[PDB]
Amino acid sequence: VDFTGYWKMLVNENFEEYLRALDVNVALRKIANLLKPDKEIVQDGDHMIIRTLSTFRNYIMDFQVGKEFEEDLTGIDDRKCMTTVSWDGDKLQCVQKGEKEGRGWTQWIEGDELHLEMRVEGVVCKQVFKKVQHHHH
Ligand SMILES: COCC1CCN(Cc2nc(C(c3ccccc3)c3ccccc3)no2)CC1
Repeated sequence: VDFTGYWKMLVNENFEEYLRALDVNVALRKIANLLKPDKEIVQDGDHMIIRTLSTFRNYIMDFQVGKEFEEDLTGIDDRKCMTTVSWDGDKLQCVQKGEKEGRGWTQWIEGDELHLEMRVEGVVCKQVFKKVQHHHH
């Protein structure tokens, strides 16, 4: 599997409850739920860069698959986690060890769709991105 490309959000399902479960305050939940970030991904051997890009902010994950790293979620839910991203067959599985139980995500591809399930405390948010070709800085 190769996740490299540029991807545009098509749906974002149950995002509000996900953020509610991270204890994000009601006003930021409103701001956050309006954002439709693109995903720019470069898979370079086991080195993955995943840029979640929006006007409100860019969130950059830059990691080595299988190697735990310290993830600074300040500005999201104001936490830090020790995160590990691992291959689970054709799926990318992330566990974010920290204050919240069961926090992570799973990413996979179906045709020209990038699929992203985000999880915390038994709450699930599902996003789907379509692969696009128009790139502007
Ligand atoms: C492979 O992608 C992994 C994903 C898993 C989820 N995190 C955290 C997350 N931030 C957000 C949004 C967000 C949530 C809360 C506060 C501010 C922003 C967001 C939107 C646009 C750019 C950056 C962030 N929504 O979710 C981002 C990377």
